[PDB]
Amino acid sequence: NETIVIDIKGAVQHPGVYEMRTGDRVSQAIEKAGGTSEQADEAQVNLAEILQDGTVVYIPKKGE
Amino acid sequence: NETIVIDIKGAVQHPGVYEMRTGDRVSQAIEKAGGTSEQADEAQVNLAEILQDGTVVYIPKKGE
Repeated sequence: NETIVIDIKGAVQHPGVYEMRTGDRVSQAIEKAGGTSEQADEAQVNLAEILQDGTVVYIPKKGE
Repeated sequence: NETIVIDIKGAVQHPGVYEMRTGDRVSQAIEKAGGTSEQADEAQVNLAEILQDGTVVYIPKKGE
């Protein structure tokens, strides 16, 4: 199969575990998770990294 | 398939994640992102580097 699961913790509206398509990107996970939280610092996160399976996508908070 | 996705952080008008054609250039990403910000320093960035997939394109600010 060509589906994937991802753990989306950090500064997002609905952190949790989501199922993505095999070739998706971090920017898609954040959208899948409702969207970014108003305390997030996306500058140090690569939003076009290919999502690997059974991995974490942490969205840092400003000042971390 | 022959498309690509790119992270455009830095001094641009619309930073974010954009989809480029496989053989595009940094000068094209900047234009796709609305254009340079009025605080950008184009001297320290190579504007015809081949865009690689799932990578960041940081546009420094003057004085960085």
